[PDB]
Amino acid sequence: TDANFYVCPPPTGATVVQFEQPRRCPTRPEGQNYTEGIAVVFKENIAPYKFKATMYYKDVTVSQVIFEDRAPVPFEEVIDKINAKGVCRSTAKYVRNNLETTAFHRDDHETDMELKPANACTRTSRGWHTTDTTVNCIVEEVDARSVYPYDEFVLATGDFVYMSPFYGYREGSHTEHTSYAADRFKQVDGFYARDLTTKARATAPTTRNLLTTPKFTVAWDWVPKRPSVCTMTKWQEVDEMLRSEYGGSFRFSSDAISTTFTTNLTEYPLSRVDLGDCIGKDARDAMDRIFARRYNATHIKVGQPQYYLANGGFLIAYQPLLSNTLAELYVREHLREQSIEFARLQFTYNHIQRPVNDMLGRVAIAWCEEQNHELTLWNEARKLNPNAIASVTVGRRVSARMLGDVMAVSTCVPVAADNVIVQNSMRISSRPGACYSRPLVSFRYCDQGPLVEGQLGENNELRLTRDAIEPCTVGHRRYFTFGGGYVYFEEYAYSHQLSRADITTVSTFIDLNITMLEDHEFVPLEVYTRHEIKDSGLLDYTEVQRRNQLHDLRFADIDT
Amino acid sequence: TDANFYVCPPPTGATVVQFEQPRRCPTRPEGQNYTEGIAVVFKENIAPYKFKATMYYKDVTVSQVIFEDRAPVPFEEVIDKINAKGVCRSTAKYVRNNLETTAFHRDDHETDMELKPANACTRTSRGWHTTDTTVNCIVEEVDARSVYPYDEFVLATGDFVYMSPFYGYREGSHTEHTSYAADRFKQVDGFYARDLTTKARATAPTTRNLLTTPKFTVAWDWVPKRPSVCTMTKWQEVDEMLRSEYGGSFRFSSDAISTTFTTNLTEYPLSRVDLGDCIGKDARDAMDRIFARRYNATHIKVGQPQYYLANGGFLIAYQPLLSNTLAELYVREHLREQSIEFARLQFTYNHIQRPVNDMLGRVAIAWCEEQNHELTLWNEARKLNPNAIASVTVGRRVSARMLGDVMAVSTCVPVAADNVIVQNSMRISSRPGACYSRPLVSFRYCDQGPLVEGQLGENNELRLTRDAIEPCTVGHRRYFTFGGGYVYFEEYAYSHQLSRADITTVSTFIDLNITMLEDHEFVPLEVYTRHEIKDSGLLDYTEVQRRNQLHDLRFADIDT
Amino acid sequence: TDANFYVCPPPTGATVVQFEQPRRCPTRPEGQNYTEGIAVVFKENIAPYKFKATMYYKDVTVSQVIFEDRAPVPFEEVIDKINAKGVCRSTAKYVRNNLETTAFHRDDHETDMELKPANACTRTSRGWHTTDTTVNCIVEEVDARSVYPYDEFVLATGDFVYMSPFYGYREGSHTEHTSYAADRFKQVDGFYARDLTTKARATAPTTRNLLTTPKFTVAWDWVPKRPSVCTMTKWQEVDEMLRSEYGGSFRFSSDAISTTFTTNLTEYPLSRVDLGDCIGKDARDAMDRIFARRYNATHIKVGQPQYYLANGGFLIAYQPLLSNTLAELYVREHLREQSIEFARLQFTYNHIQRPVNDMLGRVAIAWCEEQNHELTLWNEARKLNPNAIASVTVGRRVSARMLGDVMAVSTCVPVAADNVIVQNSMRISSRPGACYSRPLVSFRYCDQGPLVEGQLGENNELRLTRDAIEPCTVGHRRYFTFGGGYVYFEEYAYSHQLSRADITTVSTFIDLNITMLEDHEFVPLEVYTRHEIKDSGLLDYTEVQRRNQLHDLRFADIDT
Ligand SMILES: *[C@@H]1O[C@H](CO)[C@@H](O[C@@H]2O[C@H](CO)[C@@H](O[C@@H]3O[C@H](CO)[C@@H](O)[C@H](O)[C@@H]3O)[C@H](O)[C@H]2NC(C)=O)[C@H](O)[C@H]1NC(C)=O
Ligand SMILES: *[C@@H]1O[C@H](CO)[C@@H](O[C@@H]2O[C@H](CO)[C@@H](O[C@@H]3O[C@H](CO)[C@@H](O)[C@H](O)[C@@H]3O)[C@H](O)[C@H]2NC(C)=O)[C@H](O)[C@H]1NC(C)=O
Ligand SMILES: *[C@@H]1O[C@H](CO)[C@@H](O[C@@H]2O[C@H](CO)[C@@H](O[C@@H]3O[C@H](CO)[C@@H](O)[C@H](O)[C@@H]3O)[C@H](O)[C@H]2NC(C)=O)[C@H](O)[C@H]1NC(C)=O
Ligand SMILES: *[C@@H]1O[C@H](CO)[C@@H](O[C@@H]2O[C@H](CO)[C@@H](O)[C@H](O)[C@H]2NC(C)=O)[C@H](O)[C@H]1NC(C)=O
Ligand SMILES: *[C@@H]1O[C@H](CO)[C@@H](O[C@@H]2O[C@H](CO)[C@@H](O)[C@H](O)[C@H]2NC(C)=O)[C@H](O)[C@H]1NC(C)=O
Ligand SMILES: *[C@@H]1O[C@H](CO)[C@@H](O[C@@H]2O[C@H](CO)[C@@H](O)[C@H](O)[C@H]2NC(C)=O)[C@H](O)[C@H]1NC(C)=O
Ligand SMILES: *[C@@H]1O[C@H](CO)[C@@H](O)[C@H](O)[C@H]1NC(C)=O
Ligand SMILES: *[C@@H]1O[C@H](CO)[C@@H](O)[C@H](O)[C@H]1NC(C)=O
Ligand SMILES: *[C@@H]1O[C@H](CO)[C@@H](O)[C@H](O)[C@H]1NC(C)=O
Ligand SMILES: *[C@@H]1O[C@H](CO)[C@@H](O)[C@H](O)[C@H]1NC(C)=O
Ligand SMILES: *[C@@H]1O[C@H](CO)[C@@H](O)[C@H](O)[C@H]1NC(C)=O
Ligand SMILES: *[C@@H]1O[C@H](CO)[C@@H](O)[C@H](O)[C@H]1NC(C)=O
Repeated sequence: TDANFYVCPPPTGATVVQFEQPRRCPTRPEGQNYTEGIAVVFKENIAPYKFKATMYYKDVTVSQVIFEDRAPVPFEEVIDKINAKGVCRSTAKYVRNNLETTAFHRDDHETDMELKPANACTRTSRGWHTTDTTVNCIVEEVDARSVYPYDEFVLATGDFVYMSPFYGYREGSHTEHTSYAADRFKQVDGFYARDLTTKARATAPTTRNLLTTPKFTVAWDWVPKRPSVCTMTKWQEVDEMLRSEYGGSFRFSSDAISTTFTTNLTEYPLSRVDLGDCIGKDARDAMDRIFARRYNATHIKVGQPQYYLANGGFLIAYQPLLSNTLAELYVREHLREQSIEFARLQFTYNHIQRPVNDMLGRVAIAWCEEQNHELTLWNEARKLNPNAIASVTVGRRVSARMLGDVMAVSTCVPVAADNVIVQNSMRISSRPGACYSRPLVSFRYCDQGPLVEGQLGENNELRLTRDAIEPCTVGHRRYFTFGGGYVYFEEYAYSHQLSRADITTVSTFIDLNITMLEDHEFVPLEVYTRHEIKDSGLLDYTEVQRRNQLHDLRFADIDT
Repeated sequence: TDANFYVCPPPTGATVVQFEQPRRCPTRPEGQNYTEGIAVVFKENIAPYKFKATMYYKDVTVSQVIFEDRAPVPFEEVIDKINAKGVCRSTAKYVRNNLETTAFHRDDHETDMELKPANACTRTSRGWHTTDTTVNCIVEEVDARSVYPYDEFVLATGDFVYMSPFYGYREGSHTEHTSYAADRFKQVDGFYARDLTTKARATAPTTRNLLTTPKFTVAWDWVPKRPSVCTMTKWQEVDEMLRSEYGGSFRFSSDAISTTFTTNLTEYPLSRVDLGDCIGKDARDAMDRIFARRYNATHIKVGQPQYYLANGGFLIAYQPLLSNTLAELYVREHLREQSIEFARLQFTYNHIQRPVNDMLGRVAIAWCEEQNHELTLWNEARKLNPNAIASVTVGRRVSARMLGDVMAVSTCVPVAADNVIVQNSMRISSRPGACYSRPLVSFRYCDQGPLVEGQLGENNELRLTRDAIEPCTVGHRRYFTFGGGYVYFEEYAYSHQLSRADITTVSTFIDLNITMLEDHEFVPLEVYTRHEIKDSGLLDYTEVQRRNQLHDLRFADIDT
Repeated sequence: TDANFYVCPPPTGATVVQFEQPRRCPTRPEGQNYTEGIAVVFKENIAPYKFKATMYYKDVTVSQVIFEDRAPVPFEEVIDKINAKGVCRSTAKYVRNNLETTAFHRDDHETDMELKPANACTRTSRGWHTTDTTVNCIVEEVDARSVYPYDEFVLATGDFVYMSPFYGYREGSHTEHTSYAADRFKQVDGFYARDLTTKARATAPTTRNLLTTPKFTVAWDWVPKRPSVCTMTKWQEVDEMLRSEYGGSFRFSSDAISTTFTTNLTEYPLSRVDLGDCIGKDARDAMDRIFARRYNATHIKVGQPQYYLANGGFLIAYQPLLSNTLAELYVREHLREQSIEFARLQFTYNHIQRPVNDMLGRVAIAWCEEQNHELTLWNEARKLNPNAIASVTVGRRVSARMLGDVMAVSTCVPVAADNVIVQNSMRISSRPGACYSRPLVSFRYCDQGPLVEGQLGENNELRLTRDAIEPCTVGHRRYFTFGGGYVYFEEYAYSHQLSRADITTVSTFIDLNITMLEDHEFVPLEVYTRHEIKDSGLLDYTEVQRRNQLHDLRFADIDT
């Protein structure tokens, strides 16, 4: 099948997903009162409120012989020139040398400028502009999001707006927080919106909020208030979890969680709050579902479900258990002492608790050791190729990059293969011997959209920048993934296209039945006379670690 | 033990091995009619036909003050001058400025040139040449291979010959395909071959084929026709496979396959073809072998073996099964409804099928999750060090590099440690402060062969190019693997050799009993006065990610 | 919790830890007699003798317009000027032009110089010096270590001293080995030590040894002799090990060992030496502990413990076992042949041994396959980030680097977060457009210690060199780990600090519930006019593999 191509834009940081790090596993099993049981960890219900905002700004530039800046759009212009007439004021106000100054579009007098779409293809971020000195008025319907505090919201651009999205002068608004004074905010009633693409005007009115930042103006529809919801959300249904008591604090460890939770040895009184009814059915029902799936025929339930507030804000709805084999030991000792309630007999018999502590202790330590093995390997992989790691973790193709020690993540735009065309030659005509490293591509986001240039990335990815150039060599032979197959190139010229089934795939880790042959180093004779480099394929880790050494030597030759 | 050294040449791409990529694992178990069973996936019997070909070409060059090219050897020269007299014509024909031109050897008149071996050590690719203007006639007995279509064959050099290896004017040849006209091909009958190493005219004649390409001439013995064989070959014996029905198509998943197969819900009528007897014994016998190994005491066979043609060309000889615990559920419900044949009772009871769908669903999803986890880690490792990844996958030391999105593979020549000698110093006398990074070595492929220079690579690998230079520091202390031990160097000078047992080994992932001590930086005093860089060992990933940053800054200083 | 920071100094190589490499797993199970049993592998008791030595040297330099070298401190100066008066001789003797020459401190006459601590903060390696021409007398109480041979000891600087630490003229000394003549060594009796920090002086005298090297003088207290101890030390308690006989040699394989051991098919007569009692209690007791933990209810002991001397110096105290299911097969055949002693019945019935050979064979091969998969991934990770890999392997934060094919290991100095202060801006004032890549930090090892400059590393690591510069862009937004949270920077200026819980954590490998949004590329307009690079975050693997390509192209433009 012809897989769809993807054009991943660089994330701006609106969504920064941090990723876990290794732990200090115990050298020997020291935690006392070890036990096994089911658990349903609940995360703080952040309640992400997503809405579509609208930014307004004007890019000012100077063409002398140098100075370029961005300015916001005043409220009267948004509500009258843009909202009603669908045009932008030619002039704009900015600051130069700490002095306010007025700007004129292409040294022309004040006139109205019509806003037109930035791209013909349909996109979530519609976008508009007046120009393709220069004062380009820009309007963009970017996305936005808020969280449980609802005190601030982040736009798609990544900049944070220090004001509640529900803020407003109407009743029931989030007036409790606003970092900007009244002169920088305004709310309009009976506001009618009109899409600049169609210009048909809204059918009914809806109050709209407006905010002016030092660099741009923002606006968004004002919803009254999202009704309250349960403060806890099921994060992960732990199929197997072990509780360990050490240092006056419980320690919950599991195989699929990759993290140890610490509590205070006391159950949270969930019955004293309304959450006892919300989580009372979300956790208890899940507990029985997990128990009836694999523990009904091998374990026995011990006591009622226990809720613990772990460090970091997580709530664990633990359910202690014990294997049937261990149950026989407890009942036998109970009969011996009697010469049944496992909730009380648990941990009472020290001679019975000591062996299980080591048995479960090794398992807990084993998980910690292997988890650290995967975490460190996974962490290094993130720094290597965050796109592949981010895509597999989120379950879908996604764009990502390292913003220091945290990962910024943002969805990619899929484009059908019918609109992607690979150029017949990757040789650059403006620089002999310095042609591109990957095939060039020309595509369009949609059938009616224009043809935008680009470059072929890794795993059907499309890059908007054709900057992947290299001192291109002689004897070049490379295969690049293109759709549901590969595009073969030779001597930096398109040779032909082949399907995915035309190449021997080593699918299983071990496949030693390869019909190999001793390759002969048939290199062109120009390598000995013209002294031009020969093809070496994608650089090896030791090669990049070696090429940079030559670079340092080259710099040394210059410093000398 | 003194392990053998290896000299891995760069593969030319004759054998390209694409490698699996991650999948879209289901978020929840949605596939219906889940079941467990044995399976023997069959790949199309490509039938690789390997034979030794022989290339003939002449390297033409000009000595003005510039122009070099390769030309083929005409047929009359191969069959008369080279085959009988064992000599090459001094003159050759090429093309310049779109005009055919003749070339003379060292501006001398036409004469006969004897072909001599290119190397003394016995190698599979024997090779011969006349010279060590200049017209060097070359003859090489490179390897070749063909596949199922038999319409083309690839030489060891990597270039493809668009003609069937069995092609010829004789009866029973593969005349159905040939991309070259009759003027470029010729077949000789009663041809006698004589090895230029011994001039031993053949004792028994064998017809020989000949082809002339735009760059070189090829020749090879013509075999009549390889007899037909079974069209399917056992690719992998799946010890545990799960079949899932979804979207009107089955889905076969396993733990060791790392790939999901899709079919058309209908068994291929294998009994209608001769393959029913070939696979009827190769698959059925393997099915019983796997079942009698681990499933005889815990599972029961359900129905006869089922053959399905999966997407991509694979044929899966599935054998549905079910655990004995699940069998009790089916028979119990059968007796309830009756108030036996599991092939008909399977999937009939929805209440019994629902829990197993979730049970096996997690297992299927678990395999997909971990497989994707390993695939990306493995794929990232391939781009890091394909030699180690290619060697472990194929089960033997192997050369490899990435030709874009596909990996080229070729064997390595093993050389005994007795013939490898490490130089007593890595300091370069032609460049102060810029000495090599790894030890230099001098070796010979054969005991009687000449001593060829080289450099020490990673894991006893021998590199023919001594280009691993770096700005060499002071206070250098490094260990390099050499044979069955290590070669210790100090201040870029050979210090001594130590065995593998002379260094503390971390054989178990976790080994915290290391007798460490707080190292003190006893850097030489010349670092503060001479300002020379101090030893830093092999560059850390963050260091290579930091050193390049300095390069751009250095370039910025130049662009200023 | 606010984790502690760490300042990791570069290891000098005093402790080198080689790490296992991939193996040649069998293609099919060929080993005969595969059995399953417990084992306790013993390593040679290296007996690391750690002691604190003391180096004495003087750094000589010339201030003309160039010549610098290090010289040792004579014995009379150490025992009289430094030991008694606590001062160093201003003059020193060095070699120049192959001629001994005298050096004076700052072209002054002969005078006494007082030794003062190098750092006010308390450290294990105290250190002292006279100066902060120039003759700086230095005294450092570095660490040292010796091993089983006790013929040589290595200092914290990594330099080896070819003399036994127990060497001396007194009775019971290790006079059997000394690579330095009498003129380079001296032992003082009744020596009184006085700490230069407090000129306290000794109350109880202790003999002190002294040795002079070509570059420095060493001294250390002479202990009579460490009494002998058991020659074997428990290295790893194997919970599951399989023995396989092949090629006239046993082959031991396990899951957690990652290495196959080869023996000579004959048990070592441990009862003939005293080790039969030391290991007789250490191995047998451990064997019963492992057996009583998991194998008591499923396996049966076969024969007495067997000790084998494996290749590499390891001793394996194997204990053959067999599952109860296999026991029934043996006893059943025994009864059939009778028409019990498992030690003699084992391997006697070939028909019973053949199936178990394949069963255990796949398990042994499976471990070898997965172990090789992890080894290469782990080895490739070591070359990427040895610090993270070294820390997890040793169980604690540790400094490490690659000294070629071996890894150097050393500890790190922990510093509390209270003494670490992050600078409010990472912008370099001496180089516009080339500001640092990571936040700068100022800290002190202790409260009373001085404030030393530094840079923030990865995972709370503190680097002493502020050389992590890069061409700093615009639109920069990065998060760096700092203590128990993150430090957010924008436009290379300190914005604010946030806790670890303020960022969404992807803890479980699969977390697809991310409240993602399509980020919009809001880039400053100066990118189009000033042509200044935009923020790209930490370089991707494909980016470093691409940025370096531009470097070669840039050099090609210089070479042109
Ligand atoms: C486990 O129990 C301990 C002890 O009760 C908890 O620590 C306590 O946490 C409370 C808040 O829940 C802290 O109160 C606050 O502290 C500071 C002043 O220290 C101030 O911001 C507020 O006015 C308020 O009083 C309290 O100080 C703290 N006590 C101690 C001794 O640490 C801890 O949170 C519990 N942990 C879990 C995971 O439940
Ligand atoms: C599952 O069944 C479907 C439907 O029968 C199979 O798709 C069909 O595959 C045949 C070849 O086996 C296609 O016929 C060929 O198609 C093209 C024109 O479309 C042309 O090259 C030939 O003249 C020939 O007719 C057929 O079009 C195609 N039908 C559809 C609807 O896709 C499919 O291959 C089966 N898959 C498996 C894994 O068995
Ligand atoms: C397995 O058995 C073989 C054969 O007995 C052992 O090899 C032998 O090892 C001894 C030392 O234990 C070698 O003796 C020494 O050899 C050299 C001269 O070759 C010299 O240094 C000494 O004078 C001494 O004689 C002996 O040569 C060697 N024999 C052979 C045939 O290689 C082997 O060590 C045993 N392996 C294990 C793991 O126990
Ligand atoms: C392990 O659990 C036992 C049983 O719950 C704990 O012993 C009890 O501790 C409570 C206080 O936590 C006392 O009131 C009881 O008298 C103790 N005994 C019994 C029989 O309940 C024990 O403290 C736990 N061990 C550790 C190390 O935390
Ligand atoms: C799961 O398997 C059942 C049983 O084979 C399928 O239901 C039968 O489908 C056949 C045609 O394939 C019909 O003739 C039968 O009447 C169906 N019912 C029974 C009781 O046999 C069912 O379609 C499969 N489920 C899915 C989702 O594909
Ligand atoms: C597997 O073990 C059996 C039993 O120890 C070995 O068979 C014995 O071999 C010895 C010599 O090594 C003979 O003296 C005995 O007569 C053999 N039989 C018995 C019952 O002890 C057998 O050699 C081993 N197999 C392999 C392949 O090493
Ligand atoms: C759980 O086990 C009980 C006791 O054997 C049994 O009655 C019940 O049906 C089982 N439930 C499931 C869902 O298997
Ligand atoms: C190819 O596979 C077959 C089994 O299908 C096996 O017997 C043979 O050894 C394999 N070839 C190689 C070279 O490993
Ligand atoms: C398989 O199981 C059957 C039924 O118990 C038994 O008769 C037969 O011997 C078993 N075969 C093997 C190879 O274990
Ligand atoms: C060394 O190993 C022993 C067991 O053999 C253990 O008790 C000890 O703690 C270990 N030492 C260190 C420093 O980890
Ligand atoms: C080991 O098993 C035996 C036999 O069932 C039993 O008597 C003994 O108590 C068990 N020992 C332990 C420590 O579980
Ligand atoms: C978020 O999690 C809920 C269950 O808590 C699930 O129903 C929903 O599909 C998840 N969202 C996504 C986008 O996967």
